[PDB]
Amino acid sequence: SMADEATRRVVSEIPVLKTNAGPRDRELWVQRLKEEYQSLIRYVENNKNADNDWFRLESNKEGTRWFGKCWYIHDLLKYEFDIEFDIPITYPTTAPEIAVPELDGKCAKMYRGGKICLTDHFKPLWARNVPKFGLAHLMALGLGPWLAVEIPDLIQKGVIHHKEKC
Repeated sequence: SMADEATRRVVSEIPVLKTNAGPRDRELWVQRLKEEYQSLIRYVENNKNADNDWFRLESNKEGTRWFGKCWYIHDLLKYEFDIEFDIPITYPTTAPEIAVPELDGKCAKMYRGGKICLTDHFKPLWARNVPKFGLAHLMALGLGPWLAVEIPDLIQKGVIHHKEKC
């Protein structure tokens, strides 16, 4: 399987998650969040060592609302986009929907409101791996490759401009 090897190559040094818990699940949700944070922070460390430190995320106290920034490099210029998502009640079987609100109405591969539209292969890939994938994997396998198509396209179309700073 090309798909299986491509997935492994992208995710193999990201800690796997274990607990089947969503936002309503009390002590099991607290445990799932420990898994989510341990997976995220290892992913960030790996990204720094790879000269690809491309996002920051924080959550509310309950871990049910996430927000932060991603960076994308094109022709050596660095573009920053605010990102956000809610954790669905049926997480982690259901994947969260990442939003890039500043691009609402600017990208065809996006829903009304700024939720990114991934290809059809992402949902069954998430489904086949439940509950091993978490937010680190959603970033690596969902947002990362989405940016790598859509941000070059929107820069070429003159939809995205780089602000002259510093």
